[PDB]
Amino acid sequence: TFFNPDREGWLLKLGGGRVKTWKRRWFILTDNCLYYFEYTTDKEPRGIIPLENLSIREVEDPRKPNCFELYNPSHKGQVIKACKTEADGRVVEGNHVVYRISAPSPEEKEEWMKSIKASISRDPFYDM
Repeated sequence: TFFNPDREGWLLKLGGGRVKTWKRRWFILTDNCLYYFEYTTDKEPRGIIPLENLSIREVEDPRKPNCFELYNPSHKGQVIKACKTEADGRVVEGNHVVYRISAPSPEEKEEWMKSIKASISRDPFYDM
């Protein structure tokens, strides 16, 4: 799956739960999904966030620079389809309405946003 990726790189991801903490993950954009790994050479992704139907927007954050958000525009407060692993082996659906992401630089933010937008638009099943 991870052959011929559209982009890879480090991003920070804000965790979707009650306290919410930032975690540094290695992301791979491929097959119109964002896969993320704890460490770059990990065999198994920690999660997958399919991009189909999603949109992207810039946001400003109090603590993290170079941020954007993925969200589902079709319905407000709609949960984003996604899946992750837990250390005990559970494979669970995500519970995010938004994914806030911080890129390592303004340049990388622009590159990631452009790559994500292009991937969403190339999907032949986009907006259906």
